[PDB]
Amino acid sequence: YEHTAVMPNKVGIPYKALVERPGYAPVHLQIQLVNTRIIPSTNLEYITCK
Amino acid sequence: YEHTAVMPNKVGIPYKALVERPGYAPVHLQIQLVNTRIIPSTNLEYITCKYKTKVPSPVVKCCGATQCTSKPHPDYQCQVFTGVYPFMWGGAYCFCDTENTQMSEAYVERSEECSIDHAKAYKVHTGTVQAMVNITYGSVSWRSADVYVNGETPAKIGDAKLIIGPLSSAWSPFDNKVVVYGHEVYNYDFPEYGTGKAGSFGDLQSRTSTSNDLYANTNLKLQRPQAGIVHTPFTQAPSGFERWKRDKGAPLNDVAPFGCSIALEPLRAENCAVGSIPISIDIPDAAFTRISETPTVSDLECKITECTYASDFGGIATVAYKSSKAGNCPIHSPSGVAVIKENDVTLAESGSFTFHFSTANIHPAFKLQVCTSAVTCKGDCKPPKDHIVDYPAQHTESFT
Repeated sequence: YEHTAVMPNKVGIPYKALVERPGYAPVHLQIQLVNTRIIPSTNLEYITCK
Repeated sequence: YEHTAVMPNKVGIPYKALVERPGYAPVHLQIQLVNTRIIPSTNLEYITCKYKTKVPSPVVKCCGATQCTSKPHPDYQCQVFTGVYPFMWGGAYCFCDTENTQMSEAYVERSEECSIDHAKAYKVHTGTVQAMVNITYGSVSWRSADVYVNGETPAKIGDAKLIIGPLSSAWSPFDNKVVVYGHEVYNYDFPEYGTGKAGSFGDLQSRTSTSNDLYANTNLKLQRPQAGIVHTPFTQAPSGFERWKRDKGAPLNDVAPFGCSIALEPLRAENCAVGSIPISIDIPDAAFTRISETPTVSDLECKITECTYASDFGGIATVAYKSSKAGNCPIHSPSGVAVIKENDVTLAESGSFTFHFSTANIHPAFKLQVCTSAVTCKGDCKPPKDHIVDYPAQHTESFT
């Protein structure tokens, strides 16, 4: 029942998929990607200022 | 109504057949062959074990020879020796220098471990297989009785008389020749009593533990003690019981075919799931319900709702029960396609009650006999995802 699901990247809205496990009662999802904060890999190269 | 039934040999799962006696209400079975312990015919041929060169203390004649004799001890190796000067606590003690004679003698004897830690050979014949068959029968709901396989033995334990086998699957997982060790059983071509080459298995070969006589081909060869000192060089192969514990073969409860387990107990080979057993029962007629007392269920309808194409009882199906009276109704699929968890279903006046089952064909077109009312529960099933746990309830694979 490991519910794979392709899923649109969009933040503020749930994605209420449905678990179709053969044998027991299905269960809904409610997957709301409340945030997509990224944090790339970076390097402080130099501060500048006046 | 003596319900003959061919029946697959497989241990841990009921076989809920249905008694179709013409005239009275049918009754379900629940035949679970909880065990298939075998206990072939055998013979204790010889215990073996590792020797112990329990040396008798050598003679030392100081000036002249001491001829040895071949005493009847097992593998009584004895060899006279001269040319010693035996240092014993005061330097030497025998005042001669070549006439100093030393007679070494050593025989083989069962270890103390031979009584307890010992391999054990057997000539193994076929014997007669057994089972603690539970039937939670009908409305009887219980009997857990030990039975046989030979096809005329009843066992009137409970109320039902039941005749089993003979099974068609005569594979004794034991070979003809077997060695046995504590619990690990080896279907080994042990050489024989009386012959075993030294170092090889059965260098010591005692009939039993008590048996003072034995066969000890250990290649025990005494050598002369060194440089005029008292001791007994015994040059000998460490036992073929020493090896056979760390250069052995694997156990039959780890290499057998067709699904068996083993015990150093009556020498059974439990739970050997193979083939079928022609089983036949004589039910007590008192346990029957007459036909005019169970509800007639016809004008019904059956349909799957979520069929699981699987082993565990994942298949389900509502049934639009259309009864006449209200009560119980034993159920079964006379086709072996579908195996059902429920033997019996309770009924109000023409309600509906789902049951559980399991199948192997994508389109399960199996009849369902709801207490003398047949119905096709046609439909379609879904494969599962999660297959790593013990053995199935389906056991009905065929062309699909």
